[PDB]
Amino acid sequence: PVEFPKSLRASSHSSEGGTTKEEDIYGYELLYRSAFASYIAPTGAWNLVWFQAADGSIKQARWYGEWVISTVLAPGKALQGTPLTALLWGPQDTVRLYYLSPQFELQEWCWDTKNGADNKYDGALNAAKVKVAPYSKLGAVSFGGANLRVYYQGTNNKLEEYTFGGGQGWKKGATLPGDPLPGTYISFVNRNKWDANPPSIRGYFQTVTGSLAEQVWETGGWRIGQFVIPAAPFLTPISATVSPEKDFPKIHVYWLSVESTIIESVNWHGWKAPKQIDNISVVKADISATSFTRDDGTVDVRIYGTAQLNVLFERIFRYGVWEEKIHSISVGKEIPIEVVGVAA
Amino acid sequence: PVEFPKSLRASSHSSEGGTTKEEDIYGYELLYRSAFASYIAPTGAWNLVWFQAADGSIKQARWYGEWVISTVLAPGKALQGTPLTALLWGPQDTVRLYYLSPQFELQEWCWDTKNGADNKYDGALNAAKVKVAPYSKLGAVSFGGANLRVYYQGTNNKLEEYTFGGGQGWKKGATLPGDPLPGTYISFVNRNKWDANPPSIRGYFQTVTGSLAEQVWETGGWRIGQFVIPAAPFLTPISATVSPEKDFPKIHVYWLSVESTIIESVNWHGWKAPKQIDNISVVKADISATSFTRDDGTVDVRIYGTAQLNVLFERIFRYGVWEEKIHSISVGKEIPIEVVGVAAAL
Ligand SMILES: OC[C@H]1O[C@@H](O)[C@@H](O)[C@@H](O)[C@@H]1O
Ligand SMILES: OC[C@H]1O[C@@H](O)[C@@H](O)[C@@H](O)[C@@H]1O
Ligand SMILES: OC[C@H]1O[C@@H](O)[C@@H](O)[C@@H](O)[C@@H]1O
Ligand SMILES: OC[C@H]1O[C@H](O)[C@@H](O)[C@@H](O)[C@@H]1O
Repeated sequence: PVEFPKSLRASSHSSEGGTTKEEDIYGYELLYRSAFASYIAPTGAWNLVWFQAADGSIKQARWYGEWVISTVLAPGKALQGTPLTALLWGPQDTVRLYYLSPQFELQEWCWDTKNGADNKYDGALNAAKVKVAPYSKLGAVSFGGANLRVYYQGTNNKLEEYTFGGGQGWKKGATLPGDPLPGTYISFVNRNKWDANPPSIRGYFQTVTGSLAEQVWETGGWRIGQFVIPAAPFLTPISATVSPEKDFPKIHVYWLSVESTIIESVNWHGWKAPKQIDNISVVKADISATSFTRDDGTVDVRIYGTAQLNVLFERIFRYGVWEEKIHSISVGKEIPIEVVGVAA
Repeated sequence: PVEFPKSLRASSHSSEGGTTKEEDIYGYELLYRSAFASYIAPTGAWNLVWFQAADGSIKQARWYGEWVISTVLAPGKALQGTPLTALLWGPQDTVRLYYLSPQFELQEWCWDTKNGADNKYDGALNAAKVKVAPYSKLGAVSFGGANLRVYYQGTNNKLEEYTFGGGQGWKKGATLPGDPLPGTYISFVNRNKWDANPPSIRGYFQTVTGSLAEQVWETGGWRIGQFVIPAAPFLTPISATVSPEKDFPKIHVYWLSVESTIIESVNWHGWKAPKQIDNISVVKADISATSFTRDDGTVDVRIYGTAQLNVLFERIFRYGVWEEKIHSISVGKEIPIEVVGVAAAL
């Protein structure tokens, strides 16, 4: 078998006190510790998840009644270990996926379905040849329709913005405040609706001290916000999502605990205390959260990431509860392996 | 600060029972979880370590009284996250480093220094265009001088061999026995001297069951050996090294425990029970062991790898003891970060 810390739970079928003996899955055609991006339709009708296969291609898992896997970027196009982040607007007929080339330049993939078209193509951002820190992660928001903002870590470790819209093409945007940890995970959200202008932007990142911090764009420029987590694991995955609840933006910020369990902080008329959503240890690797507002007014959340041993999980918050059923989305060949909990 | 499990020690200066509050170093120009290859000279005089920088270049740390860092392969030559493995013979003037291209093909870097030469150049393996499983690790041995063997994981997850020597050029070699875990770490050693022929080859890997297993080559062919570890962490780093102690090959096999401490098992007139070499948790990432035999017949070991938070460590076994001082080798810009031991999620 493989050994796992006895005090930690490897799956939803682990013993209550930790792992004793169980079977878990290794999906070996998923890049180990793959990046993830995601977007659920604002109606909840379908879901998009993007990930990196073992061969370095970028693939898509689309849920529409069932999950269907496809390839969106051929092998050779993306850095092995690229970050990923996605945009969806129109309300839901225009998709952009951002990633890094093997030369650490911002790249863009475009998928347009307006009027029943199906165009998939390289975006104009590639022309700017924006070289980023090689360990940079990526975030992005959209507003007013096709006004786009891409966030990354520049070569001096500051967070940086690139902008698109208003007929200007891609241009360098703001340099953001704060002192970001080199290689920090980053996640940016727009608290206002996709077609509204101005946006209300928040970004989440880890600082050089290990704390988690918040970027705010609200009225007159970028500032550091009130969200402060004094201590978090080194290079902890971070992903945030926002959707309105009772006509007010509900931000969910997720990161990993020292046990690699998922911690959630909610902003909705103030920040609520961080809370562990479940006690199952995921692989310490990128996660991706998305959300929508049901027609009954409640906010659903989905989180994607890597579960033991190497599988794409889906965690579901629906009707006010995290479902005990944690799904797994197969992306290729798999082997089952026995796992035993071992003490120090 | 950053949070670290309170029950684990992050460094030599951690409290006796785990981490309380301390400062540790983030070397952010070392690729996080870099691969490592290494070779100490058979005389013990100097050391070579290879690693991947954050920008994807392959760099070299050379010790000869002091550590000196140089760049051997520019960005673009190697896959981001490439495995690495090295050969040294001549007895000690001919170096090879194996890595993967960004298209998952075997590549070879050569460094020849015989007769005072100083030549770095691409090897002929590149032209063979050998596609491997994208998560393949790499091992290699040399014998009879320049008879070379490169070990990798093929697309069907079997371990595979490529051969060089006898004027034949690079050719496909054996398919090895056993059922390897996809992406397993691998480490191959030659128990016989660099100029001897035949070799006595051992390889260490993780199987589909999670156990650790051993490849054996002797005259007659390949077989699965008697070294068996029934359970190990999933995708545990593995590195082995061999050198003669009192004229008999002493194999040291290293892997990580669930606490990410280094476990050692020695073969020398039989296998000895696995034993933790120290209780400091390294980053769960590639390690690299090397060894040499002193004039008195005793065997020194060096282990390289990633220590918290992201630093290149050197652990030293010298004159029969692991030295308490665990060294760090700076490879670029660094920031110190406070680390606090935490017992629960919140
Ligand atoms: O129509 C294609 C264009 O769409 C815009 O929204 C941006 O994504 C451009 O970079 C892209 O070239
Ligand atoms: O002389 C150069 C040659 O050296 C041999 O040992 C091998 O490494 C070859 O691949 C290389 O081309
Ligand atoms: O002769 C075969 C045996 O040789 C010894 O050196 C060890 O490596 C054993 O594990 C192996 O099975
Ligand atoms: O207006 C800025 C303010 O907006 C929201 O309330 C949250 O994102 C806060 O953390 C932030 O300080």
